[PDB]
Amino acid sequence: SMSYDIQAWKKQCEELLNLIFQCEDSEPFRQPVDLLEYPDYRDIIDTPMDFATVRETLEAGNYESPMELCKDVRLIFSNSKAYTPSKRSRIYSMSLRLSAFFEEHISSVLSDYKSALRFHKRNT
Ligand SMILES: CC(=O)NCc1c(Cl)cccc1Cl
Repeated sequence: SMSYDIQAWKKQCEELLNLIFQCEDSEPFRQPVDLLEYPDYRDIIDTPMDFATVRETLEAGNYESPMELCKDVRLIFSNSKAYTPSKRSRIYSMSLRLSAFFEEHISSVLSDYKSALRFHKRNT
């Protein structure tokens, strides 16, 4: 049950996504870039990602671990850095702040999960 629960990350990620949706800094990243509206986005970005898509992937059970979820979130930020590379851009600054917030909060989720894995493997 509760110590080393290998499923506890799911609720922890739901809670973190809730915080992220509350942040004004997430506003550009909540929904997919409108590919019909914004022409050259696909010329630049191979794999779009956004927080609504991550939140639905989680709700759907399609992440095997919090590291898979983290990979998709990191793609949100790497896509922004590629599309909006200037340190002068306020959008760049938003992405930087929100990335730092995410990386701060996800740290403990991943470490806790990996510790759970190691314990269960050791005692299996
Ligand atoms: C999510 C993201 O990279 N948005 C940047 C953007 C802005 Cl600010 C304005 C028009 C189109 C785009 Cl794609």
